[PDB]
Amino acid sequence: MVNWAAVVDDFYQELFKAHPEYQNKFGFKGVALGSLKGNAAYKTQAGKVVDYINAAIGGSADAAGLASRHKGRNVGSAEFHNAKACLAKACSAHGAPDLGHAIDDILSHL
Ligand code: HEM
Repeated sequence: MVNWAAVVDDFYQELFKAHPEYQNKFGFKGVALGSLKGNAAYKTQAGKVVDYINAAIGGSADAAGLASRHKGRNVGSAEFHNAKACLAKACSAHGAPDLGHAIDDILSHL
């Protein structure tokens, strides 16, 4: 199977390197990037993201519901366009299929 856990780890490295302030919205605010993998909040959140990717591939993802929850954290289409780029870099680093269509599905509700 594609190692989505590793893809997501590289995704958050790319995301928070480019936009460190986005990290302040999570339970691992303030934690050094090189130690995220040892942080309990981060392990939980990454696992949710992996689950969402597997749901999107599997055909069960609720993009509208995810979008609504992100608006509920004052996260919008600008942030998602940045994430789309970071995720494309992470997928490429692992030879994983690009997830741009899944992110577009979320964007269509933002
Ligand atoms: C590839 C783009 C992204 C995907 C696939 C994604 C996915 C997810 C998922 C699956 C959850 C958990 C939702 C739930 O439990 O129902 C979540 C929560 C969250 N996301 Fe994202 N996300 C993305 C981008 C972003 C960006 C750019 C931000 C900017 C800060 C962000 C901020 C948050 C926050 C603050 C939470 C709540 C975390 C908490 O409960 O402590 N997300 N996201």
